[PDB]
Amino acid sequence: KELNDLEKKYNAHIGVYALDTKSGKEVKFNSDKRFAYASTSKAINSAILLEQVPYNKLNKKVHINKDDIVAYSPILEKYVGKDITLKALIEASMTYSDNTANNKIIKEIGGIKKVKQRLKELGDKVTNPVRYEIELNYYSPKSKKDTSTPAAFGKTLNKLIANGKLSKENKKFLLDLMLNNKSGDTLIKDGVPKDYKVADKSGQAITYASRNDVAFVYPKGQSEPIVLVIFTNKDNKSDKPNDKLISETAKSVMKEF
Repeated sequence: KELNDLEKKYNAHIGVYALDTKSGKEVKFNSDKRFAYASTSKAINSAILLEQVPYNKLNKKVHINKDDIVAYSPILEKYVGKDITLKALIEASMTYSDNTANNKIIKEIGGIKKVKQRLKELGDKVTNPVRYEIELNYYSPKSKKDTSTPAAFGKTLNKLIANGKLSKENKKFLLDLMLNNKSGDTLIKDGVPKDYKVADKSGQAITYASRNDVAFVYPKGQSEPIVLVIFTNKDNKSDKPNDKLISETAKSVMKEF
């Protein structure tokens, strides 16, 4: 199905970047247009931390206090005045989209500044982390804060995870969380053939029906993943998104591989 047609149909804006890491083939569609990445950035903060902490050291503990807590922290809110391992922080951020877990992960890396530094080293000059959760969700089409483009984001994911510096164990670990997340079943996972394995992290900003999914898709009989970034938004601040957009975009895109 044409991507223009899905835009028309859903009255939405679609940004896609897909890369078959076996061949290098790319599918692009508004791949240089900026979009709020929302929670799909949990995948990137989680990988950046895993580049600096070996799997056997994930049992290291960090103290959580009252000041750490931000809205929507299903797991971390039970940890006030307690310590958690780095392993459980990543589990909480990835499976439950715990916002306190993500912020603490950022602090462990060293703060946004350091996250930004790492993106520049990978050659990503586009992804622009500015705020922590939850303010990073207050997207404004007139501001570059906390946005990236489908292209810049997907290249970064490729470089961090599909072909980066993680150990095999840290890679399995992060990918298992993405494979088992149920929050992304109506998204890319809903659109690909049943043959395909899907490791994703979804996201949703507060404004402009900003609705996203990023994934490592493994087609039947292929061990190298296809990296797939799908960002979408609408013209109005109070618009509600339709997950089917993403299911339908994934389905179309998969047709080229």
